[PDB]
Amino acid sequence: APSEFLDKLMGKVSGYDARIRPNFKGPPVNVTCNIFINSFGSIAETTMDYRVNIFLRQQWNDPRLAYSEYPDDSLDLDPSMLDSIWKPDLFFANEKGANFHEVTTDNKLLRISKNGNVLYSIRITLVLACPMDLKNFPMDVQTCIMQLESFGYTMNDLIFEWDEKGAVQVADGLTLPQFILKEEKDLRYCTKHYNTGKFTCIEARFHLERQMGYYLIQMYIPSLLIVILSWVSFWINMDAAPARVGLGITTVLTMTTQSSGSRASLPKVSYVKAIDIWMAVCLLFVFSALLEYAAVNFIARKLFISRAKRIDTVSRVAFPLVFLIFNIFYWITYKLV
Amino acid sequence: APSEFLDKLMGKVSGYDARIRPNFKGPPVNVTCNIFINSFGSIAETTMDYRVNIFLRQQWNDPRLAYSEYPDDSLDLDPSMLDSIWKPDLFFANEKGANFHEVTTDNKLLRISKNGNVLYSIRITLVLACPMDLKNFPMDVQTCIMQLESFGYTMNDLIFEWDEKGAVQVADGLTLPQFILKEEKDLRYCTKHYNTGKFTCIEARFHLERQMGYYLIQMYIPSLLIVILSWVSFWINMDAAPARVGLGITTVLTMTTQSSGSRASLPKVSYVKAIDIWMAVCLLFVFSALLEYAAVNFIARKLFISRAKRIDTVSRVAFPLVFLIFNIFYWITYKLV
Amino acid sequence: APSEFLDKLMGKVSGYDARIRPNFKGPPVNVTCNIFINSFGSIAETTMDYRVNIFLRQQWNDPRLAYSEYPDDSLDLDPSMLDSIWKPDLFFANEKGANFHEVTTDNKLLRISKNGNVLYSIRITLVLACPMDLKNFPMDVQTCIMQLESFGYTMNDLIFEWDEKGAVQVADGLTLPQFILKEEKDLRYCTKHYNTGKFTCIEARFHLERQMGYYLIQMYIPSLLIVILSWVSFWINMDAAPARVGLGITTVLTMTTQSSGSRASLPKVSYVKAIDIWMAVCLLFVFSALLEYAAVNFIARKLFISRAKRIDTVSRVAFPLVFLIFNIFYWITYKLV
Amino acid sequence: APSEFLDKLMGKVSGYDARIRPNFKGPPVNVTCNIFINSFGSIAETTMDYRVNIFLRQQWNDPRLAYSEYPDDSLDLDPSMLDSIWKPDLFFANEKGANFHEVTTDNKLLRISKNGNVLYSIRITLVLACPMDLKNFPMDVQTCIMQLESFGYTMNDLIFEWDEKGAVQVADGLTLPQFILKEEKDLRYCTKHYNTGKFTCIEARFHLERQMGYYLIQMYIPSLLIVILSWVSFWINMDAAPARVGLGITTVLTMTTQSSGSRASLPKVSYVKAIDIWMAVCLLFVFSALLEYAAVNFIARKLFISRAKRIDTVSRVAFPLVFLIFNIFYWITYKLV
Amino acid sequence: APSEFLDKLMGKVSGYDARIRPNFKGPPVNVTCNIFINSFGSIAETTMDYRVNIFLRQQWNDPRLAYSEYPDDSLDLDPSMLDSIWKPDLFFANEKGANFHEVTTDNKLLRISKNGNVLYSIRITLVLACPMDLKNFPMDVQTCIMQLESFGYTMNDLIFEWDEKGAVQVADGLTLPQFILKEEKDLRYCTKHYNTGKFTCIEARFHLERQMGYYLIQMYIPSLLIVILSWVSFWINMDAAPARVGLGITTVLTMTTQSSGSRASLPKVSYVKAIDIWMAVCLLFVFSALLEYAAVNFIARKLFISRAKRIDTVSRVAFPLVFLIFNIFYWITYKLV
Ligand SMILES: O=C1C[C@@H]2OCC=C3CN4CC[C@]56c7ccccc7N1[C@H]5[C@H]2[C@H]3C[C@H]46
Ligand SMILES: O=C1C[C@@H]2OCC=C3CN4CC[C@]56c7ccccc7N1[C@H]5[C@H]2[C@H]3C[C@H]46
Ligand SMILES: O=C1C[C@@H]2OCC=C3CN4CC[C@]56c7ccccc7N1[C@H]5[C@H]2[C@H]3C[C@H]46
Ligand SMILES: O=C1C[C@@H]2OCC=C3CN4CC[C@]56c7ccccc7N1[C@H]5[C@H]2[C@H]3C[C@H]46
Ligand SMILES: O=C1C[C@@H]2OCC=C3CN4CC[C@]56c7ccccc7N1[C@H]5[C@H]2[C@H]3C[C@H]46
Repeated sequence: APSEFLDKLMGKVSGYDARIRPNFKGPPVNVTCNIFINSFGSIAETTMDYRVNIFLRQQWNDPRLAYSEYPDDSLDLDPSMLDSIWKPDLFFANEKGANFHEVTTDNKLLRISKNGNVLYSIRITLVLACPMDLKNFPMDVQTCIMQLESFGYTMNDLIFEWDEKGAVQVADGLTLPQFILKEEKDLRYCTKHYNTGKFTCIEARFHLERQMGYYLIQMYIPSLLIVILSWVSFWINMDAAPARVGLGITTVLTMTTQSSGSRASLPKVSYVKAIDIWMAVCLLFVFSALLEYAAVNFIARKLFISRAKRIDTVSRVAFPLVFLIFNIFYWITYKLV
Repeated sequence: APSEFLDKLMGKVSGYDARIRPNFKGPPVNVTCNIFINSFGSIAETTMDYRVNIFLRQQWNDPRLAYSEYPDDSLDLDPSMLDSIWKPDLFFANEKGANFHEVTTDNKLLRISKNGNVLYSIRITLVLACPMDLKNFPMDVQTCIMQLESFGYTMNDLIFEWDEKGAVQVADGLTLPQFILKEEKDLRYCTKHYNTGKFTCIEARFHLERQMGYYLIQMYIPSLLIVILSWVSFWINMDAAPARVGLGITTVLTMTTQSSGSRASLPKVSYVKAIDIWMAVCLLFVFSALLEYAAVNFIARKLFISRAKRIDTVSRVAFPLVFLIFNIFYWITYKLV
Repeated sequence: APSEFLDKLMGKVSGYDARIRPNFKGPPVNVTCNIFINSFGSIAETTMDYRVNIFLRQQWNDPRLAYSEYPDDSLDLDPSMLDSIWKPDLFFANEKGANFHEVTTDNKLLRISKNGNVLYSIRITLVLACPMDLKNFPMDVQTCIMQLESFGYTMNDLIFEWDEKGAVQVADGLTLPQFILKEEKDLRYCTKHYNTGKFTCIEARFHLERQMGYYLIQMYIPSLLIVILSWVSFWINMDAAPARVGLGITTVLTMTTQSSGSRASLPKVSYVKAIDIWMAVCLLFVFSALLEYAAVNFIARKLFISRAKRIDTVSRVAFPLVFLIFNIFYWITYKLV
Repeated sequence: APSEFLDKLMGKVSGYDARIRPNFKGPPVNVTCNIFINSFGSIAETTMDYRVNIFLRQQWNDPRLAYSEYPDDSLDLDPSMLDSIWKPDLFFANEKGANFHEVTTDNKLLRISKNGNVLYSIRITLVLACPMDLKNFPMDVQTCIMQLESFGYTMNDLIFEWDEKGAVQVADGLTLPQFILKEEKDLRYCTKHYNTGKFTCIEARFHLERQMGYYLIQMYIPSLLIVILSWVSFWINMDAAPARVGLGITTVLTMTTQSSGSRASLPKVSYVKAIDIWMAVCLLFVFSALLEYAAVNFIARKLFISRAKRIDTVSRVAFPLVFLIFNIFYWITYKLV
Repeated sequence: APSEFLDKLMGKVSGYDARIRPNFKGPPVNVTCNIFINSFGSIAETTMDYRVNIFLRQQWNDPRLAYSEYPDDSLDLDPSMLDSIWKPDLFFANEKGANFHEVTTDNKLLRISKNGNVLYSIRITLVLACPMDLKNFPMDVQTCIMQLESFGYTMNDLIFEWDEKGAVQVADGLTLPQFILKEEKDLRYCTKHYNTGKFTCIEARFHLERQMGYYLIQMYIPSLLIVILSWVSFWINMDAAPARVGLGITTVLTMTTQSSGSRASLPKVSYVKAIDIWMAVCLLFVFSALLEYAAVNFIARKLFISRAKRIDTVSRVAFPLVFLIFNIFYWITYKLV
């Protein structure tokens, strides 16, 4: 019974057009649409994108196609009969690629309300492209934009607008592997201005903060500690080279293999990033040990001895102070601010 | 003969609706469904998901469409004629993507029993998304949820419920590469509460225990052993630096390259994980050797000698005791408890 | 001419059923099927599977559909008209996923013989899942099962059986990258017993022997050689530490970086595997050098000297003998036996 | 109303041919086409290609099919009715593979203007193959060609030509991970000459400059610094070997592990590339230290001492001067020029 | 006009069979086919295959379907009407998988000449499987076979044969990343002999020479140089161990980390390959240094001194001579010959 009464409305009986939008040659069609996101994942420095599947929930009413006569409330049509009725034409502007889910039954759901309101929900997996600045890598804060624009309909034809309450809803417990998702989700309108006209889009923004913990423990601390070891090598006797020169050289080598391993494990990028800066500077002080101490060892070979001891006290004071001033600038620079 | 008698029931002859569920404007439809899983694989820290193909076995009876007249028992229809009859609309809630198998013949099998019972079995490969906490990596225990929910039908429309005997059945000898599958499989109901209503889902839970063996042998033991070597470096003569300072520096370098290699082979994660904690702490004691011994070497340059020997005995007692207390806390912390 | 005479047989003219098998309500249908495999590849520890494309050759005769009237011998129908005639419903039980080849023309070939014999050959690429035990990795022998089962037809309905001569035929010169394929191919029947009944399957088994050569040369020999170097470090003077202690420490460090590199290049597995055992044990003796020699160095600081020399001779005898007994157990354990 | 009036024009009513182009047996059809590119990504040394999705905007007018009678301006037909009208047949010549986006609604948009002008815009993701010469890797400048050619229509049949204003338009803020996109985009005609005839193509060229920063900091500076350390090892006493020979040997080892790590992180290529040249040469000087110093150490064992000191001064002058001349040649060679 | 006149020929009007080949019950059909290859890429040791897209150009004439009446020369039919006419059934024998390009318009082009000649060109991307012997890796020469065979038609039914002039044509400037393509392309017939009969195939062969440059510079030279360093360690004083034993031990360690890094970067193979042989042998001499020098150091502890000096001169002469004889055998062995 509801099938045939549906066939009268959406079929060649009477009349209707899948081609023609509601209110043709009239006021512009509103689509109030809200999304419920199932998952984030695979956020890669490489392809410069993340992958997400959402439940896209669109609502719009056409004056046409509303019975008000028939006993049942709302209505439901089969995913195959989905073509018969006009749907708002929507793409995401920034995805590389997307797909429906056909698993088991088809995931396209549609309901036509008594009053003529239409609820159209589809489940879509899609890969969106987000621009990423790793300029500060460990202290990094990434912003993720998901923007939904109409395709081939100007402001005059239709408008996209968010739901008042719970427009974009994150399914809880996503626990993304490399990032934490900031609870605050900032959504706002966007407008496309082209030669052909003005087109709607709605832009959603998710703030993803990179958690630096693993990098703090695996990368920073060992290197810093090695630097302390070189500082202790500055304390070494004003006579013996091979254990002292040794301390410095060992310091250099350990620093180098550390930087090598970290350079293997980090994301591949050709622009200078924060962690790389830090590794490099640490390596620089590690060298500076053997620089000042080779200066001491060469000047050693009365006045020269006093200059060597003054260079020794000067080293002892300067290394921790310089590295402290440097830390003070660095951390405050990249973290917040 | 069974084809045409099938065409009477499922065809436009008499009447039937693929659109309309059984018992429309009536009592809610039960689907008793049980799954037989063929394989687990590719459980990745990266995409935060695993891949599995199952035989999904659904059973429900419609009062309509039951002959009882025809000589043959049950019936079978071709996978192409599958559309004619109503099927319960089901997705998995947590998969990123899924597909049917069309290989050789189509894998959708359907039988319509004499009494009007319907057995619908399909073979589906699908990638399900499981949240993973590697917070304790080596001692890790992962939980895997597979949840089957109806799409577009409220509690009033239909109910999903497990089989009484052997609801979820693991095909034996899966032997997952990185994990062991706990024989206990815990399944239970779940209920979706949304603005539109209450929807059914059935939730299956597989416990996967990570086996820590390879990490115990390749990562822990060498590092620990190196620590013992530094302990032996504490025994070294109270005079000679370069072999002793040498022992310490070598200890540091070996520790660092070990941590580097392990940092390459482990799964990539930006939050601090157990194995990383352990590596780091070991590296810390490795340093502490050269710290205490540089304290000794500097204080060495009557009372100072006694303080050096007391620092030597204190080192000999403290290092094994501190590392023992630490192990005692650590292992009990992450393993079970 | 053969097209229309084909249309009489397989068409609505006269009668036939794609739905209904041959000999319905009668004796069970034999399908004699043999496969010719084109390629093996991508055998991964990771996904626990290999990829193979085969020519699947099925033969069965239906009493129906046999002309015997028409002049031409056999017959051929277009891949699109393939649906008209009944085909035996077959899946592979263990694949994750599979596909036809549509490249250029369609690869489904079918011939209907004069006597009523049917030859149906299709080209299929598919990814089969094989359980792998790397418990012994270098000396490893893998077994690969390809099993073909009927889908939705009990023993009463049909039977699968191999060809008498050349049932499974390997296309020569496959030269798999990491494995060698044992010429002996062992195929045998298998029977599925389920609540619904008994179903046929034919199981093919390929023995793949892993060739250990690259691991013998790149991993074992250097490590073993390093162990010999430590043995030579046992010969070192009973006086001087830094070159001797040095020899030992260097031995340890080289061993560690070797184990690290090998730990990067090997397949990722969380259960203890043979090569890992071996690496670890070697590292253990490498340590044992510095253990016994630190015992000597500490006991050195009349009777103590004699105990040191006795520990020296004891070391010289024990290390090669212990490592020899160990090799004797190990190699015989994992290789064959 | 516009649907049926569209059906008169593009339908069997009156006449039209999807098969037959405009102006058949007449003047050649112009297609003015401009592209707006959404994203670049995944530019891999490996597959020798990049991935891009564009909005392809084609414009051509057919004398046929232009109403001029009907009140509405332009027109729009559904993506399914797209086949009815003739479209210019276009491939990209260099892609490995490509696809449409079907997500939500179909992304093919078409408008038929009153005058008979046709605007056809489609959204296409496609993977284009660009030849890459890494002969100079760090200082590298890559050129990316996107070429659009007609398929099966000679110069006599149709012509492709760019838009006058804003033919190829980059969507701002692409921020490709490993490269920077030069704002200058050079597009020009190309002509295919084959045995069958002459075919049109339009060729677009994007200049991508590789930014060498990360390689300057992570690879060059540490190595160079190590070289300086060996220079300082030339200053070492004319007597003592083990700290000096030590300095050299340590220099060699650090250099080697640096080259190893960099050899892991760089793109895999079997032809000699710039960064590799540089690493190798640095390693060569690092050796040259121990070469000249072993010459000194051997000649040391009156005149021989003077030759050793002269070799010492000669080393001190030559190493920085040779390495400076080398840098002067190298950097100017690969960067610009 | 040409559309309908095409419909007479290829349509049910008059008669024609897509099923039935030209000259049925007659002389065998020739297809002269030549390919123009667009790209090579992704040649992987792993999957044992390469990926290529070609323009496949087939030509054959059917006596049927030739008008000779109609004014226009040749003809063109739409890719959708491609089914109406018979096409030669062709697969590539060795591909794992393949696909058409549907991007923008369909890439299948067909022309039916006045005389009844048929030109059928299609653009196909496909992944072909080539057997690879890395037995000699750096000096490697790979051969790539592309073989095109008819599917389901015996020698009696049809024949495949190359074009006389320019049968296989490489699009210039392919510049494959790891290989160079030898300009000489050797194509020849191949014949399939099976139980069912004899089938045609045409086999094309591309010679790909691996360029060893990057391996010569990054792998060989550093190792060899290290060996020279050990040779220089043979010159070291007949008294002092720790710098000399040191030189040897350092030599060993650097060699080991070099072999480790190279073992990470090379393609993964379980059979012994040339570069591995070389690395191993070099490591062997590196050891042999400490072997002979430990022999000297132990025999040192009148006649014994003379034996030590004779072992010293013997070492100095033997190492370069043995390594030279070895190089002489090795390089000539793997390169050419
Ligand atoms: O003519 C154009 C080209 C232009 O390309 C950049 C991206 C676009 C996305 N939407 C949908 C198609 C478009 C549009 C709508 C109606 C007529 C012509 C037309 N377009 C594209 C246009 C923009 C904006 C708009
Ligand atoms: O209006 C909605 C949106 C909402 O999105 C979050 C996830 C959902 C999954 N199932 C199937 C679709 C839905 C539903 C059923 C019937 C009418 C409307 C409707 N939906 C979604 C809804 C939930 C729950 C339910
Ligand atoms: O009811 C079932 C479920 C069960 O699932 C595990 C795997 C199976 C594979 N084949 C094809 C489908 C099945 C079968 C045939 C006819 C009626 C019911 C039915 N099945 C599955 C069954 C097994 C065995 C058999
Ligand atoms: O006969 C051919 C083969 C040749 O192959 C190399 C690449 C080609 C791409 N376009 C489209 C097909 C082609 C063409 C057009 C009309 C008749 C025959 C024909 N072709 C190919 C040709 C070229 C150029 C042109
Ligand atoms: O009966 C067979 C099996 C056999 O399998 C190995 C590979 C083959 C490829 N081509 C196309 C199909 C085949 C063929 C043609 C006509 C009748 C039967 C038939 N086949 C396969 C055959 C070979 C050779 C040939």
